Amino acid sequence: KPKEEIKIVEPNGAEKTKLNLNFGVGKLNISGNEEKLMKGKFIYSENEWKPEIKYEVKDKDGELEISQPGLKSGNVSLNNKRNEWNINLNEKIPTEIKLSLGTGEFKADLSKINLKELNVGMGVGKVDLDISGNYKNNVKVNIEGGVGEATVYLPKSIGVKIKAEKGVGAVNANGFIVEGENIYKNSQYGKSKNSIEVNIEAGVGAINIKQK
Ligand SMILES: [Ca+2]
Repeated sequence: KPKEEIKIVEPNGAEKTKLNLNFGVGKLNISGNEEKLMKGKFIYSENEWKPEIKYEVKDKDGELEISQPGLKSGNVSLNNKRNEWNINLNEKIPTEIKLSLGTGEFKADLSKINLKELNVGMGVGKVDLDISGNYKNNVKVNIEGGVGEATVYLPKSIGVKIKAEKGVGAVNANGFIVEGENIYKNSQYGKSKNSIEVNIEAGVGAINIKQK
């Protein structure tokens, strides 16, 4: 039986959330649908993977950090082990998210979050992100992957521009306007007051961009 834990964070004066996640291996799932700042359920089969949470409010910014203890490691055998983080985030508070993911699968619905910035690094694995919200300010998204696939869902209603670069692999961007070298946009870009600027880099793997 793996360990299971719930963690709940109240804002305690924060007016912005800065979420910083360091995740070595496994499955990370993020959504909205939380009343407090964040609620998470963490499942881990190895005691060494026990997540470490730090939260402080500095000058109205709630700095929330969640880290899987590094295994500096030689080998880890993954069969029959489990490491899963399932996180629910507040939908109203202005939010920046930074993720460093070693290996595994990252899935996030951020369409209901008051998102300002997202930075994702992934070593080996998959990223699937719904950032198709009607955001009420400009949004900056940076995604960088080593080996694996990244899929991003973007809104039709606000302007989007994506710079998508791969080493070896394909950019699948049907229904987007193609601009010169590695730039993709929707029809709203340049027209809506608000926009999402997206940079996506993949070493080896596919980049799939879709409107939703
Ligand atoms: Ca870099």
